[PDB]
Amino acid sequence: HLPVVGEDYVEIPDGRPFAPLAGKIEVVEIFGYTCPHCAHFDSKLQAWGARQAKDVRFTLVPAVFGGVWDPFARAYLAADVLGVAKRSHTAMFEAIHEKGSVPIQNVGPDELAVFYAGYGVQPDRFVATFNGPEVEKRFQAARAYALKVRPVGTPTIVVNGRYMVTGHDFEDTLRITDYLVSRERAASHG
Repeated sequence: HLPVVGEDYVEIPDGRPFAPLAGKIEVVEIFGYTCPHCAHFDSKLQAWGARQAKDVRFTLVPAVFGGVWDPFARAYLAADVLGVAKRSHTAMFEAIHEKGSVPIQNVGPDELAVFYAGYGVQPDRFVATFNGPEVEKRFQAARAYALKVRPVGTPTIVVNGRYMVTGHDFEDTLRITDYLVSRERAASHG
């Protein structure tokens, strides 16, 4: 069936995209590294991302959900600022969920710096970035976006800051996203 509001997605009141659209259809995944669903979804999601037309802006937004989520949100953002998020993303999920080489509980900048040291990031630079203003800015933006979006858990797909997918499984999630992306695209033609 075609996705139905309240079953397959919900509309975010006064929703605003994570970044200005500028002709684009924004598809955000709110994820956490600590989330095993996110870990499991990522390969399917990345493949989907690579399949999209150029008018799709696919953006990861880490879940700033408090507790254990926050260090990893900050980890992601620091990695991204440092240009090593994309190359380390799967590895970070694997480190947490498969290898157990990065702990969820009480993880800090020194476990994280060691991790990113593997991607050519100087540990002092990792720490400076992790503790720094650019990351804090992005962290607040991610937090604000989660407050606006109001996801229940992760992964959560959000189209144009307006439609939050509520899929039953990864494939359904992507199918509903496809529907919403196509619908935004059609809406752009008038």
